[PDB]
Amino acid sequence: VIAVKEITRFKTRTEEFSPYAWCKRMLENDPVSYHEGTDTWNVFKYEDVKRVLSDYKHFSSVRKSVPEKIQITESDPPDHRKRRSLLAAAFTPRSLQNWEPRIQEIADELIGQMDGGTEIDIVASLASPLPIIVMADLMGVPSKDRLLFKKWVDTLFLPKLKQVAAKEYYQYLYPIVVQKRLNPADDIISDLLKSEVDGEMFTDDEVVRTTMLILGAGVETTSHLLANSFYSLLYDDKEVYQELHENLDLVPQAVEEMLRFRFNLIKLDRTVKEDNDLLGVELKEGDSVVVWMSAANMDEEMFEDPFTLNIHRPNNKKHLTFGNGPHFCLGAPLARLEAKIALTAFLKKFKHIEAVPSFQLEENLTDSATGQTLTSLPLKASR
Ligand code: HEM
Repeated sequence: VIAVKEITRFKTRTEEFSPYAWCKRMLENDPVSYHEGTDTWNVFKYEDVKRVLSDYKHFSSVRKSVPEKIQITESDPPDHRKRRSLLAAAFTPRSLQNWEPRIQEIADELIGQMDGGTEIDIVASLASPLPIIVMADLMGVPSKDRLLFKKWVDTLFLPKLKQVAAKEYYQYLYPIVVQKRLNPADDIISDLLKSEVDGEMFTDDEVVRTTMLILGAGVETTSHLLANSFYSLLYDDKEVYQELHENLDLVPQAVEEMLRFRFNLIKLDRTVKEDNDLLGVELKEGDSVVVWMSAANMDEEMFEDPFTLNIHRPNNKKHLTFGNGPHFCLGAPLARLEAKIALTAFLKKFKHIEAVPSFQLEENLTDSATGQTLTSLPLKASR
């Protein structure tokens, strides 16, 4: 995969975490931008990004070791639609409905273990554990084996140790999969075993591997959102916290704004499949495209005062952090839900938060698939 850093040439981790300067420059000076080093055409404007992602005919997701029945992301029509549906049966609204109380409890539990005398590391205490545990419980891992699950997860999805983890994971999970085919429950594994689209169904092996792709998709990213939300409430605009506390009805909207403004730096790759000029330039088959959804989320043509955090900007929900078109994130309702709940619960308990002057950002960022991610975020909370 094309690495962010090669295109960006950022001196600091902090700048990759808060790239507002660069995004403005690219949006205004070089919106459709060839990068020789990576031989990559780089797309920044909302309208263009939106249209590249929607126009799969011309911008294919087929890449330039995984049973293609479960290769959803790296597939075009007509295959993609069927591969998506087999999974989507495990993420119905009903299931989100059902999952809320379970997710509620997991959150309460974790907020419980935070007091507010000592400094809290939100990352270790909430950002990382919540989605992992939620997946664990939502899939069908029993409560006691959670720590073992985290262990395989951290190893596999937080950047030979993995070889081991995979196998333990696989042989831990395969039995359970086999068990649940026989004795269904209300969970993802069970949902996925009953999934049938145009006759096709999942093999047990495919269900197991599907759970790995799910975790692959939805732990790093949700966790990044969470850590980042908190970073924002500490550093970006300190009034927001107090605003949210007094009116919890606003937390969803604030989540969209963290998705818009604070999920840096996310991109996607496509490959040109049929020659075209949709970006006002002729691209040819095999040309690689990279769309910078973080930048598009800061395009003034779409969002007013885009370089300011504003949770009341009425169109924040139109951000492209979850992509756009056929591949639009299947787990967005879940990620949104987890964050709503995680944030509400914490707001409901603590009244104020505060930064810690020792803590330096540079020292607590590492490379992730979505540009710099927080290793720890220490704060102090009251109540
Ligand atoms: C903040 C959290 C998340 C973000 C920012 C995020 C972002 C994205 C993005 C940008 C894509 C599009 C990839 C592409 O167009 O090639 C995507 C696809 C996907 N996401 Fe997520 N995602 C998140 C959470 C989740 C979760 C929690 C799950 C599952 C539990 C999930 C499952 C998927 C799947 C299955 C796809 C493939 C969709 C397809 O190709 O049909 N995501 N996500």
